[PDB]
Amino acid sequence: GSSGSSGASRDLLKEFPQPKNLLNSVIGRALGISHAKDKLVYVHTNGPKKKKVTLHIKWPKSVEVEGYGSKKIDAERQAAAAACQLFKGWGLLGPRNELFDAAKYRVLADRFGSGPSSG
Repeated sequence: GSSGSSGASRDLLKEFPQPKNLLNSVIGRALGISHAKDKLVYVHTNGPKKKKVTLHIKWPKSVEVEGYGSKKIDAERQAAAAACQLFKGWGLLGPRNELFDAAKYRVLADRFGSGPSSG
């Protein structure tokens, strides 16, 4: 790729309407909805006019994103959506946001990192 700078002018939500369900569904399939709980962490801040939420993701790799919005849900939504894009490019979602088979997910996460498990 030639271009690749930080900053998304276009609204991500447009592509990811339900990031709270879509994102969760991902890790929930690869590892397990029960586990995903911790995998996706939400941190709320206080100070700036609008509320912000920092979604701290671990799977596949350790990453984080910011989510803006009027209400709690509004902000939380963005955060997740901000990550959905990462899962798409990485190869966890796909061109049409079509999840994959568990087995595949296991490998997709391996290339990213290898926890205490040998597999």
